[PDB]
Amino acid sequence: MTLFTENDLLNNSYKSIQKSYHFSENQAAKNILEQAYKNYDKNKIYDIFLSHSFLDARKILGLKNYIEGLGYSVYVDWSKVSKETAGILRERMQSCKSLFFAISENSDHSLWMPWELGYFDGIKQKVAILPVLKSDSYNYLGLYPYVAKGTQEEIWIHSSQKQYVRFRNWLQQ
Amino acid sequence: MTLFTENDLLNNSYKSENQAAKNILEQAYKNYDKNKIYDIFLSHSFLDARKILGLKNYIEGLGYSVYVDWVSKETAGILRERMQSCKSLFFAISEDHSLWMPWELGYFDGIKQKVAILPVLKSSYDDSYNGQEYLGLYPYVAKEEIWIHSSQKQYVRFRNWLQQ
Repeated sequence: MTLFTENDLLNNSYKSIQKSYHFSENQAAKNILEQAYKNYDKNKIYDIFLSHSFLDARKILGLKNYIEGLGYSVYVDWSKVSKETAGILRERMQSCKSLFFAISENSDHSLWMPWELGYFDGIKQKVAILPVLKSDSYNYLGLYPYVAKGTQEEIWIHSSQKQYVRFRNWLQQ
Repeated sequence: MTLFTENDLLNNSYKSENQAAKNILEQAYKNYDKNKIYDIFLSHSFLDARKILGLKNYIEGLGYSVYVDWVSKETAGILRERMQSCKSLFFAISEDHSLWMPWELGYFDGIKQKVAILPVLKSSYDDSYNGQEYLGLYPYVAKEEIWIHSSQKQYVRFRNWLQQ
């Protein structure tokens, strides 16, 4: 098994956005993710609430595309700490079965990160950290298990490199 | 109605050296009742052991149970375990913030949905607290009865707040 690459996510972005210019490629992916925010369905039951540290909007998109092409629902968390946006996060985290917080080597933490990781642990108890390496063992980012990749690929939840289980079986526990 | 002043805590501490307050709070931690439903989980940042025990005695003096807090997977299991025994979480902070504070507020928000902030100012003459970032995310505590404030003019008794 292996972990996600910044190469993997950026190439997956070009499955839905153009490969012209960094400025345009950026502006494009932000429109898809804003659209997904406006298209959140209160009556849907999403598999993964996808939260992230600061990442390229292209890389967020390519991560959303990668997980959906694997057969899972993804709501992408899309700026300060308000009573108002705390309410939106509650309603939309309750709409999800699990939470992945993605981190890159350039950004391990975020302003909202520990509150969401704490809140979703309280309501659904299924929280996993998503490591995004630049190039199966990853050691608050050590408080929860981590996500890895496995004729078709699958998502694996790791208490360690030794202890893995299918995401489908990890939700059922 | 006023906010808790640091002198108020140091006063109620005299009833019971910070190393002396540590041993009392350590005994209070060591003597944790599994079958008891505490009223308040007291979480605290930037308050010495003396000012903590003073806050504990003041709350218990008004008649409310208090279990006082005291980075690893093992400890987060104790936090979850002890937090589940309380009805509400009071977070006490003095006039930088702890790395654990947003997590605890959020977790207790998920399991019991009753989180309040307890500012410890050096002097308070009003029932008003405008806190920023996470300290403005939940209602705050003011003080005899403990009152919970969604806003300055929006106040409700602590016993009402629990049943509500």
